[PDB]
Formats: sequence, structure tokens, C-alpha cells
Amino acid sequence: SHHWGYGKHNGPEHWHKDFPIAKGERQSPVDIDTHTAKYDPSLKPLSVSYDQATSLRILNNGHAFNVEFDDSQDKAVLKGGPLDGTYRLIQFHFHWGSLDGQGSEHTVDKKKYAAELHLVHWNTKYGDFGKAVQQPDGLAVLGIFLKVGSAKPGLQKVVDVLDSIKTKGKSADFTNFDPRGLLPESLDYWTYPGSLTTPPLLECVTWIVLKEPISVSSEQVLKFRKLNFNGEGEPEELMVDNWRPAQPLKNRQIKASFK
Ligand SMILES: Cc1cc(C)nc(SCC(=O)c2ccc(S(N)(=O)=O)cc2)n1
Ligand SMILES: [Zn+2]
Repeated sequence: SHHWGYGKHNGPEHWHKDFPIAKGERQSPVDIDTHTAKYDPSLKPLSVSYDQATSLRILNNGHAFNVEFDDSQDKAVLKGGPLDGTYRLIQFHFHWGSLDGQGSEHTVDKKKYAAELHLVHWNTKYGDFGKAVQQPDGLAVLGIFLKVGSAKPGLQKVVDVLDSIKTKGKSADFTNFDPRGLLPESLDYWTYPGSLTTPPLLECVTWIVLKEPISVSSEQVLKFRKLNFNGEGEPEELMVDNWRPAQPLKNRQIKASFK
């Protein structure tokens, strides 16, 4: 049993052996060189319509925790921005560090943030998530950086349920969670074509990364770091440093919605 993860012998530098697309032409994350990102006056404002989002459950999957949504109806949708058509929210999750100085997957002029939130959405033209990931425009992931400072009040219900899903394969009911509480004020963004940042690393993602980070407290991110990558009754491996580092841009162009 030598499944992928985030250590010496199974972390990101090992993934190409099971998932050769790891060395592909549109892999994520990337460093966002803000001086080289082209302002693109044809980009539209991002449309985030989360009023009717229905969260269902929260799950420790052994790599992160996912807050899952009902996506059987057109309720929590992302559109506009660089996108054609309409993408439905299915789950969100985070990547974070063992220390405040690292943890994000994307970087901004090589700056690492303490964590990074991914709101994952699938293109409704493909009928469901599983079919969507097989298509080059199947997913739109909205990435939002976290820095440590003042608490994010909208985050606290998530933080408070983590002790209930400490270990791999634990889940809990998680209804009426409103993801609008996790958004910064500005929807200014950079966008580029890339991939899922975990295996299977499929090249199916339009990345939209917001320029404005949200602030979370030290106590909030400390609670993320009390999670476990192991299952109950196994030796404790703290769930930290579950981020993939920046991958080669390979001449793709990152576009900015601003400036
Ligand atoms: C492709 C695929 C098919 C099935 C049946 N399950 C999963 S779990 C991995 C995943 O859902 C996922 C979603 C978003 C990201 S990210 N980190 O790029 O936002 C990474 C993995 N993935
Ligand atoms: Zn992610």
C-alpha cells in the first residue's frame, strides 16, 4: 500500500510515476508573476451566485477536508469572468502549511501564503463532475489565499467541526454552511488554464485566483493543523503541508482582470 500523499517517499515529486501527466503541459499550481500577467480588458467581472448553496457534509479524505454541496440543481454557480457557460459548486477544501510562511499552492511573485482555499465547480454542459474532469474546460476552480491576522467569522463553523473529523475517512453532517462568508471584498482575479493539483492531476481546470487574500486567525489555522492524515487507531501524522509546489508555466499566459 504505497498510495500518493505529501511525504518524502510519496509526495509531489513522486506523483509522476503513478500519474505521468504530472510532467504535462498545463499543470497546476503556478507562480503568478504579477508583472508578466497581461491585463485583459475583454475579461468580464466574475459572477459568484452562492445565495442558494446547500452544503451537505464535511469529509476528511486523508489529504484535506472537503465541504460538499448538493449539486443536483443549479444553485451555487460560478460564471462570467473568463468562463463560457455555467459551473456548479460541488465542494471546497483548503491546502495549508506546518508554519504560517507556507501552505498556498499558487504563489504571487514567489510569495507563499499560509493557506489556499479551492472552490471547485464543474461545467453544466458535461452533466456531472465525473464526465466534466475528462474535458479541457470541465472545471473552474476559484482559488482564494489565506493570510494569518484577524479571524474570518465565516470560517469558524468549519473550524469548530474539525475535531469531529480528525482522522482519514471521518465525515459529519454539515448543512446550511454559507460559502459567501469565505470571500474577500474584491473579485479582481488572475486566470490561466491548468489542472487538478492532486492526483489524478487531470488537465481540466480553468483557474481563477483572486488577488485579495482573506484573513484568518492564528487559532483558526492552528485548528486545521490538528487534523490527521492517518485513520483512527493509526499513529498520528498531522495533516500539514498538503500543498503541491509551483509547476512550470510552459508558456501559458496568465491574464489579469485588473489594471
Ligand atoms: C478526478 C476525480 C474523479 C473522481 C471520481 N474523484 C476525484 S477526487 C480528486 C478531486 O476531486 C479534486 C478536485 C479539485 C482539486 S484542486 N486541488 O485542483 O482544487 C483536486 C482534486 N477525482
Ligand atoms: Zn485544491
